Amino acid sequence: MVGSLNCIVAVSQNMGIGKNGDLPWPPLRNEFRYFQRMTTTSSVEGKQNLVIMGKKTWFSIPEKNRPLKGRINLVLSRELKEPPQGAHFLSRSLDDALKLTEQPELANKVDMVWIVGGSSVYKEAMNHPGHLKLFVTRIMQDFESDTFFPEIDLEKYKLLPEYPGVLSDVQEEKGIKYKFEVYEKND
Ligand SMILES: NC(=O)c1ccc[n+]([C@@H]2O[C@H](COP(=O)([O-])OP(=O)(O)OC[C@H]3O[C@@H](n4cnc5c(N)ncnc54)[C@H](OP(=O)(O)O)[C@@H]3O)[C@@H](O)[C@H]2O)c1
Ligand SMILES: CCc1nc(N)nc(N)c1OCCCCOc1ccccc1CCc1nnn[nH]1
Ligand SMILES: [Cl-]
Ligand SMILES: [Cl-]
Ligand SMILES: [Cl-]
Repeated sequence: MVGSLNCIVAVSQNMGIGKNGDLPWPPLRNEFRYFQRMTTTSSVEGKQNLVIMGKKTWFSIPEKNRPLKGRINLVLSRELKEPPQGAHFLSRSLDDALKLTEQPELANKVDMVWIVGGSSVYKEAMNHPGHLKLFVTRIMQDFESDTFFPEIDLEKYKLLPEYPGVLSDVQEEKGIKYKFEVYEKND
């Protein structure tokens, strides 16, 4: 069937993830490469991963890069009547999106599911019962932000010391240090 359920996010020390429709920090090439590799790579031959994102996250991607290449793209919105141009799936909630992954059109095409933001998308996922992993890049600086990542409940999640294919040491680009973290729960 469909593979694992995952969130991926990059978060500043003040829990910020975005600012004026953009990232709060200047672009970090390798953080982007990690995001792309993690969400694109599929363990199952012939299948692609599904990325689920909110409407504002969709429109924050430059038009030339939509939809996200090599992945099935799904947008969450209650106001849009049809998937925006370049997208082919649109759901009213994360719960609806996950139910959509068991219909034939998605079931045998989708491996892993990756929630890629923004704030209210993460929130619905981290309430969702069941097996969930959070791939969290800790950007070790404050940045002025206007949208935030919900705090992790450490009574539900375990922080894994290492995760396969993920370096656990401090990264640094453009004067900005950060670390890749992986949390897991199984409600
Ligand atoms: N650092 C990171 O990892 C990261 C990741 C993603 C985005 N960002 C940045 O954060 C900002 C975009 O994120 P955002 O939080 O402001 O907006 P967003 O979550 O991407 O989009 C918000 C809209 O999407 C719909 N939506 C969101 N969650 C939903 C849910 N659970 N169920 C149904 N619909 C849902 C709603 O659309 P309707 O009003 O039409 O119903 C909502 O108004 C940008 O600045 C972006 O650059 C950062
Ligand atoms: C890399 C940031 C990030 N990192 C982690 N770990 N998780 C996330 N969910 C995450 O956000 C992804 C946001 C949706 C994909 O955004 C794309 C895709 C292609 C081109 C430009 C953008 C706009 C953001 C941007 N990235 N670099 N410059 N601009
Ligand atoms: Cl990408
Ligand atoms: Cl692949
Ligand atoms: Cl946290």
